[PDB]
Amino acid sequence: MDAEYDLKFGMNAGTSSNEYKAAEMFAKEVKEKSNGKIEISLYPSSQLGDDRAMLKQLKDGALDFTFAESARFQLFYPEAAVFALPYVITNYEVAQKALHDTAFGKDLIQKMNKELGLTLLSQAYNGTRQTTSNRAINGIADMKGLKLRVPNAATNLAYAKYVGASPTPMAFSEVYLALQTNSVDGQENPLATVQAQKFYEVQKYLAITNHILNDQLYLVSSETFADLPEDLQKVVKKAAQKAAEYHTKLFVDGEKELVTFFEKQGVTVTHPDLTPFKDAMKPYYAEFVKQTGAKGEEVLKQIQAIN
Ligand SMILES: CC(=O)N[C@H]1[C@H]([C@H](O)[C@H](O)CO)O[C@](O)(C(=O)O)C[C@@H]1O
Repeated sequence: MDAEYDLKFGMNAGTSSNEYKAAEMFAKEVKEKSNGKIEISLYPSSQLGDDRAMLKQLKDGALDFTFAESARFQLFYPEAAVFALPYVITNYEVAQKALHDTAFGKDLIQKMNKELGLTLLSQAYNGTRQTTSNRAINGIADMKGLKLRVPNAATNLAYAKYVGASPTPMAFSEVYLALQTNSVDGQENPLATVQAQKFYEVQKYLAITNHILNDQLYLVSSETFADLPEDLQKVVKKAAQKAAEYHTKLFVDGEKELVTFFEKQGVTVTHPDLTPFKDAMKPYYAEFVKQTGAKGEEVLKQIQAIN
């Protein structure tokens, strides 16, 4: 009657987040549908490290499940930065097809398993990133000199650089206190994350910059997964796909309602003209291609071929 597999799921997201809620549904489904044989415990709030660290732990066996964006694999395969080049992926359906229907995406999935020890269970939408700050962003000119926190990720650094801001990389866990103490001026994250982390308590302004679309991959250690029998492998996979659908809904539904939530909290929302933002990224696309060469040019081609 005790569990036969005691598995662990680590995440940066906190206990108020859509990601945690969907992870909870995943653990419930797996426990139910395995008839008790699998129990998944959750380790949120970066208590095990950030997402780079948890990825390594899945490879080493010490952690069984985690989340990652397609774009995070730019750390290992630099052309994979295409997923997060600002304004390139314009909606979630493209993000699905970029990963699953392109030669490059399909090859990335195989390398994740053979080289990184990761098996992909499902993909979700994790929102489109927006920009909060302690002063109004009425146009790109207001970004100049803004001390903008970004995650430890080259594409986020590059958004900040190319719009004129002063980037400050730092881990997710440290942002609330950095905004509270105004050691940084702003940050950038999907709207649902601004809510979950209560960044609206320490940011008076929100700008709809739509600059980077985030997905979320449900990952399992390939070692852990291969040790499960085939019928429990199917359980885990079906549970991951159900959870991912719920995960996407949480974020889609929130993007219809969260701007007015923040206005009720007294945040001032702006909708700057995005053509100068998009223009400001054209040099960055040029530099991506210079750095990644033939490979980067081909992934950009495969992604443009998606309607
Ligand atoms: C799966 C995951 O860990 N996502 C985290 C991402 C990625 O680390 C980053 O976008 C680079 O891929 O950054 C955050 O948005 C952030 O620190 O602001 C928190 C979010 O939980």
